[PDB]
Amino acid sequence: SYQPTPEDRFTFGLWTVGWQGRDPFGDATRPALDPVETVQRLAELGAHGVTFHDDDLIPFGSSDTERESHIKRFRQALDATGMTVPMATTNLFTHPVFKDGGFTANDRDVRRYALRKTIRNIDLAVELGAKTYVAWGGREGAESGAAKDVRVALDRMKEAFDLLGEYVTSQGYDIRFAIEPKPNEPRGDILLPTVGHALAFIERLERPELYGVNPEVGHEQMAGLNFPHGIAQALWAGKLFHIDLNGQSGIKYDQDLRFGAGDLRAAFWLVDLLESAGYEGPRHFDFKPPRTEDIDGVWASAAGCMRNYLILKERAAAFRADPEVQEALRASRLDELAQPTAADGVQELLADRTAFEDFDVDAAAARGMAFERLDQLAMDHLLGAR
Amino acid sequence: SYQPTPEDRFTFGLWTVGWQGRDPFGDATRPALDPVETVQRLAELGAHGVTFHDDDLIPFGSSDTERESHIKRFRQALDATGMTVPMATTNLFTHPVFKDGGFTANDRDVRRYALRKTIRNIDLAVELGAKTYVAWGGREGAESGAAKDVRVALDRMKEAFDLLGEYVTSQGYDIRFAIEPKPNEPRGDILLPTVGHALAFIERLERPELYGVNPEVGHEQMAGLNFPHGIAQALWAGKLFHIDLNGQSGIKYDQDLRFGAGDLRAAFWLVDLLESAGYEGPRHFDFKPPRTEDIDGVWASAAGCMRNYLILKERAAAFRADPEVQEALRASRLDELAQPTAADGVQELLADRTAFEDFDVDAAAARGMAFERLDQLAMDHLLGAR
Amino acid sequence: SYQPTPEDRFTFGLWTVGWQGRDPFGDATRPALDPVETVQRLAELGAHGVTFHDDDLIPFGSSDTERESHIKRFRQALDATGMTVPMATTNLFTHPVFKDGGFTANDRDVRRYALRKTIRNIDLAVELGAKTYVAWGGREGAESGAAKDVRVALDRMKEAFDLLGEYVTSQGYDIRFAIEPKPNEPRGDILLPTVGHALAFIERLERPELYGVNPEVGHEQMAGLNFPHGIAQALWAGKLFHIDLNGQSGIKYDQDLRFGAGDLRAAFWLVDLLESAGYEGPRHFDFKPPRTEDIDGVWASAAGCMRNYLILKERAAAFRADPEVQEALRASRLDELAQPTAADGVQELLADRTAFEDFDVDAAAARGMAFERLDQLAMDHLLGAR
Amino acid sequence: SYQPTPEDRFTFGLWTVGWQGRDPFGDATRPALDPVETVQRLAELGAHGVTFHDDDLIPFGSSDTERESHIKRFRQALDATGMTVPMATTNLFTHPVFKDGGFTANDRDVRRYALRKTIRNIDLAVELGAKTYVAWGGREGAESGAAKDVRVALDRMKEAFDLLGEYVTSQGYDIRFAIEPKPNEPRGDILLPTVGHALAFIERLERPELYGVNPEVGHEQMAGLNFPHGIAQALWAGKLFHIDLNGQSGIKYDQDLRFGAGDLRAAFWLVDLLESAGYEGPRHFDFKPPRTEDIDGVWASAAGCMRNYLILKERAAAFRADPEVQEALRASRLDELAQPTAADGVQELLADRTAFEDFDVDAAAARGMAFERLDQLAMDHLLGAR
Ligand SMILES: OC[C@H]1O[C@H](O)[C@H](O)[C@@H](O)[C@@H]1O
Ligand SMILES: OC[C@H]1O[C@H](O)[C@H](O)[C@@H](O)[C@@H]1O
Ligand SMILES: OC[C@H]1O[C@H](O)[C@H](O)[C@@H](O)[C@@H]1O
Ligand SMILES: OC[C@H]1O[C@H](O)[C@H](O)[C@@H](O)[C@@H]1O
Ligand SMILES: [Mn+2]
Ligand SMILES: [Mn+2]
Ligand SMILES: [Mn+2]
Ligand SMILES: [Mn+2]
Ligand SMILES: [Mn+2]
Ligand SMILES: [Mn+2]
Ligand SMILES: [Mn+2]
Ligand SMILES: [Mn+2]
Ligand code: NA
Ligand code: NA
Ligand code: NA
Ligand code: NA
Ligand code: NA
Ligand code: NA
Ligand code: NA
Ligand code: NA
Repeated sequence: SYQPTPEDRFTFGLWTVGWQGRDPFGDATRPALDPVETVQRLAELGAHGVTFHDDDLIPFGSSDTERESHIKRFRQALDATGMTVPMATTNLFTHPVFKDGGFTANDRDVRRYALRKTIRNIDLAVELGAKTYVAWGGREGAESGAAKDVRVALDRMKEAFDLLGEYVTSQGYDIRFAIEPKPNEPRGDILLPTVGHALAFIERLERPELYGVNPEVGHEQMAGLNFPHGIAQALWAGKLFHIDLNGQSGIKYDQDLRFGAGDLRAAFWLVDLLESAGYEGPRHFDFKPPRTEDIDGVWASAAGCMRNYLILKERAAAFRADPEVQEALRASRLDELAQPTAADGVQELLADRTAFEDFDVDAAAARGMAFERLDQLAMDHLLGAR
Repeated sequence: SYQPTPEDRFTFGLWTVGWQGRDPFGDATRPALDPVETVQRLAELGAHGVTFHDDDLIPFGSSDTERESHIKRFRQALDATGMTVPMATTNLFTHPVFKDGGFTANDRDVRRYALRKTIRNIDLAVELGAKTYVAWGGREGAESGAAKDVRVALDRMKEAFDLLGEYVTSQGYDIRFAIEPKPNEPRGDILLPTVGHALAFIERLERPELYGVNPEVGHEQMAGLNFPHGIAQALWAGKLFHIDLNGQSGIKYDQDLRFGAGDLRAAFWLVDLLESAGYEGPRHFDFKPPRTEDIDGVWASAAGCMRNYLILKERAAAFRADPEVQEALRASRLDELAQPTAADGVQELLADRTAFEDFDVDAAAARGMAFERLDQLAMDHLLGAR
Repeated sequence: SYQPTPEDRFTFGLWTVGWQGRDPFGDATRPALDPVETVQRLAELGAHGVTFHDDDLIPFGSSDTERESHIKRFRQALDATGMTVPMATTNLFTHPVFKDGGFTANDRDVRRYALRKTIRNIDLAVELGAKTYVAWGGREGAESGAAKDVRVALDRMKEAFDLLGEYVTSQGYDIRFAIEPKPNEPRGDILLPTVGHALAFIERLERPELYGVNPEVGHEQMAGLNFPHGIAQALWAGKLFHIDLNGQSGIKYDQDLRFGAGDLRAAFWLVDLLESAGYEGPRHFDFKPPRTEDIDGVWASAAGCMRNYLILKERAAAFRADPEVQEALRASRLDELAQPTAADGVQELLADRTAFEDFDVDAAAARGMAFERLDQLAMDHLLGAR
Repeated sequence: SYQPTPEDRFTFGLWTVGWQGRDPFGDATRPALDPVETVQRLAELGAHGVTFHDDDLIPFGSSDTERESHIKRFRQALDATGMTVPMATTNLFTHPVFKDGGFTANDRDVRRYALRKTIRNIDLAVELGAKTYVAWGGREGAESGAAKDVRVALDRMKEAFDLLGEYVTSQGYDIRFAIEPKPNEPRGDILLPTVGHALAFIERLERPELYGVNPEVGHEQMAGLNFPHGIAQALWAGKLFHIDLNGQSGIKYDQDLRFGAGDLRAAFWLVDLLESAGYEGPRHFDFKPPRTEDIDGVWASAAGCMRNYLILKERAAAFRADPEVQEALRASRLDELAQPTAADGVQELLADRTAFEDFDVDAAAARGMAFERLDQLAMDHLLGAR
């Protein structure tokens, strides 16, 4: 039961299971993992593919010979296992040069370097099959108010993304960009801190159709937001190009717990939404096996991400298929929410005395929404106690 | 010193100083205020104008004769004092009929009522001179996951705002809408929870030019976000149609403290930004005098909102005018942030070896940003210890 | 399955199911409930008892004749159903007189009134059978820094609790006090904001044995704290005299969702802890049926509180009984945590070279904790997918 | 103006200005600092002393010869500058051996090692003059619910602290312990997460008089708590043995901004409280110069910590000395808060009809607290606009 296979589209970053366990107050607890080992182990667990930052695959500062070698061993592992690479990204955050940003660094020469580093890796991503290229502007932001003029920084961010869009267009590449929001950490405040801010920004790019979001469960939860709601807004906009699945225990540092951990009911509602919307993209885990774990715990935690998705998928499907739930949804007027409010138009609404002058507000007010009964059916289904 | 006059554009909602002090665990501590008294007292304190919900000005359920009477006394007070009404809004949250929303109520008849209630008050707002009409969807959202299908709710929200835009267009009215985000309270999660989400949503309306945001200091801070940053993004988008100024002590219930209270340095950076951007709109306070206060404390707290703005304006101006600060800004490369990254374009960037192959990442990395010295000049200016 | 009976010790405040739905932005959505109706309906659902504030049972300002009448009808309902009253409390928060506090009001005459109001209700509580008397100092605190000298306020709080302890001692009453922490709301910050602060304060009372805590799930979660951990510390101290069970969706206003809602895995770990510790007190729900609900939804939500406890109890028991979990606990050294570190004492520890000079830190470091496998067994048990 | 000198008691950890800038997503941005250089630079800035973890002063794993060398160079620098060492602590968090804790590690051999490591450094601390020995249990806690039995962990924590108290007592050392709370990070939840929880725990130690708290501004703010209030409770308990001063911008990762940054008004109220209470201990900064900074920015940020304390001290003194503020305090009944509520005792209170039967609740309720006027005087003083 609940055994993943490649059909389930589960993917993992090299940096997830490969995290050595260094944290702000601690040294590594595990050795570096060879990307080849990660591809093989994830394939054996039932994954569909892996993702990478440039610098996870090729050590920063590698010579061209070393680069080619690292790429060849990785491609051979992919080819041997049938593992795919649906997404890639750039590391614009680890090296000290990026201490004030990549695309929005105050130093212009750093901004140009950030773009060149990104473009090099776009070319590699395309060759390996990535259809989405993620940008996580983790260093874009500030600890203090005058350090960053945010309007001007947004000009530089737009310029950078427009330059990347011109590049991909000129090369004829079939790849799209996905902006991954995060509200803070490692900057005191990060630019484009939520799904909303990223969606809004995209609409001022030159070629908005080339850009979407890569929301992460834990990141929206670091702002105390409802992740399923934000995903719904991204889906409504047509912009859910990729997703990062994990867990987070509230408003704190970015934990990157395995999926299912943290806010379990939000994980349930997320899976319910992805499945009923027909999301077709990768089910990507951006998680960290806690540094308490040895390598065997790394693979257990990775397996748990997939298992939890599959359990939740089963429970959500059972919830929506239950005739008692379909009745409760009617009792709560979820069907009526889908009716247009005023397809008859403004003049007909204005002339309709049943909408105002003769509307019995007290009788309407007295009608309960029946949401608690509906939610307890949902609880029962999640818990297998339906 | 720091004496407000109407030239300063300070405005207040009737419901601010008029708050009787009822909270989730407490009865009223002050009597209801007559709108006429509020207009006169605010005028004497140096305010420029007032704002209202329909139901603050005219008691809900008033007959047409009573309505006209309430409106006439208010207009006479405005006319006598020279107080203006730059903004108005609808109460789509107090009456029990709105328990599941106005525009996104699951019951269709409630959605239609919400629109009619809004349209009636738009007509009044225009007559009184409001150029901005605020929508705060405080009841739009959910406590539980299946209660609200958010994609469908967003369809209903869009339909409602598009209907209002068709109405104002057909009447030829010179008024614009401003959506006021809030992340939660009184719903467990509110739709369009931040400035970003509201900006994003606007871009999918039929007539996006008619809609902007009315961000509130405390509301973005209820998500732990940086209010000056969010205002910067709204300004960058051309969408800061109005603002609500107040204070908030962290991630908790909506406090609506007087402006300056709560996060004082964020208040400083906000004023710095509004003044350097040339924001021309009302400086509107959406605050609650704490229920500890009697009527004399109400007016003290209102006066304090204005005084704090004026003090912060002076300090921010002194900061930006100080030659030592202008040097520190250069030292921190704020000037260089404004240079285009690659106006030379993609081919020139790709051919520029100084951007990649020959870029000395370590020398760049070693250069300090000097942000702490800059921020301590800012601190010194705020504290008057420059 | 999961049918509550009085043996399960479930109790509810009159103010829970009796909440009329007034919130900071909304009028009542339900009529007032007669306490007699609440006793009868809860008894039919399988509850064991009810709790009350003075002013829930007897309207504030009732004459002595009216008081006696309200008490008699309630006692007759209790007597008819076999419902108990294990806890009572005072309302020191609704009336405007308490706007700056009860026991720590700056006005001395208010502090004295608060004590008299409390003592009157202690006498009633004892007659009705309450063994715990809760104090929730919801108005004790401040919105601003100089309004409340906290050291002096703590002196007044101690004086009040010591006076109450002298009263109960002199009357020979068998009742204990339980302080209910909350971090904020309705005050900007509330004194004794967490379980820890309340436990600490108790140790400086004259008769500390008479005082414990009444922690509430949602209140500790309003500080982002781990409720099971705080309960563990209260149990460790011998101070878990009562508990309030509910749900909360993060760091925000006090939601008082039904138990099980909000942080579901924290609800699981809480039940696991209460059951393995042998907590014998009431399983009391301090919740609000959302104001979306009519009366039928009130009773559904109340029933859901009890059902969720019972489901979680079953899952937690199954988890701890599973041989695979008992093995995983050993693999993770939970057994070894219970061994004394150094029962051999300080001189033997200092002379033990295996504790320092000859301790192989790297071999110890390399041993994984196996916590992820353990936690995934816990997840599987919660979800019924063991 | 605002020039620190040793008389001001300012101290800094070696790890503060010595932070190399590694964060969870970034490599070091600055070179390691020699402790000798730190002592000399801080002395030149006007500091009084420095603090250390064992492993900041002596590299982990140093041979006895290397240890003695590191200690000698440091003592020579101290001796040359007149810099003191008022506090020391153990690093029980960086090495991978401590991945599940020191004193509460599930592995018993790790717990014993943690104690030996601590005892070795106590002996050094005493020699160097430390009068306070801090314990920060940053690894004590869990990411998952079954990983740590908190009651049993508290038994192990108590055992460890009792063993340390027996050791210091047997050696005759004049040193006290201070527990530094933090709610989370690097563990998902940390044991003893707040000042309150630590104060409570101390009262169950064998020799409670030997233990107090070392609260940190940012740590209490990571739980959204009021730091001045928590300090007031620690002072009220007689347990403020040391303090860590810094800044924090809300509920997020531990930022360790320079003091004054983050919540500026809380910094003001903190200084007001420390000065009026007569706190005599070190004014210790536990801060991180942001990794954006080079070495010159390190010393600017360190200097800014001290400058901000001194500015705030001046403003707080001016506030309390202002006759207008002393009148406002009376208007707000801060004087009356200091009067005993019922020194006349319980029988006299019960017989006093002015406390209940004849108390005019409405007249009392109608009296405003005048807190807003008081707080605006405080604002004016902070801003130098009095
Ligand atoms: O962009 C891919 C990844 O970059 C970094 O690893 C971020 O920490 C992570 O959240 C993001 O998903
Ligand atoms: O929309 C105007 C106002 O409506 C309500 O009063 C909200 O509480 C407030 O935040 C909003 O600004
Ligand atoms: O003290 C009993 C109750 O008083 C109030 O109703 C509080 O809101 C609640 O949290 C508390 O449990
Ligand atoms: O215990 C002294 C220090 O140990 C670590 O450096 C912690 O991060 C810090 O908060 C604490 O004060
Ligand atoms: Mn993350
Ligand atoms: Mn991610
Ligand atoms: Mn507000
Ligand atoms: Mn507002
Ligand atoms: Mn509550
Ligand atoms: Mn409660
Ligand atoms: Mn810290
Ligand atoms: Mn610290
Ligand atoms: Na590689
Ligand atoms: Na573009
Ligand atoms: Na009126
Ligand atoms: Na439109
Ligand atoms: Na009654
Ligand atoms: Na006592
Ligand atoms: Na050294
Ligand atoms: Na002891």
